[PDB]
Amino acid sequence: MRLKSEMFVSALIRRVFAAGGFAAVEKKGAEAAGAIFVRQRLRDGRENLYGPAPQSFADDEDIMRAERRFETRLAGVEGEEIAALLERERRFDSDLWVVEIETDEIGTLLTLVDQPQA
Repeated sequence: MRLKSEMFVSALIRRVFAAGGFAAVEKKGAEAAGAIFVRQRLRDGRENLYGPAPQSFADDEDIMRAERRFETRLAGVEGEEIAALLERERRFDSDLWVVEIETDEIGTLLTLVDQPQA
């Protein structure tokens, strides 16, 4: 669905609970035009990071006129690595959100340009 940043984070949480996993909005930024950085928590002991992909936004139309897909920032890393990048991204643009999702799988509950199609 083509929706806002605030509406995406809330909907993402319902996707992970539909897969049996968990989610919660940690950081809050801009509701409409904001960035979204989600950390997947593998019960294996590892964590991932996701962010807004390079969308083909025709003079920033596709930000709120098209479904901007996500990408994988980090994968098979730890929580220090996650917060270390969230540190870099907040510095330049604190309008990012952070959602902790605790799940095994990602593709069903968040689609990525980095990760392959189902």
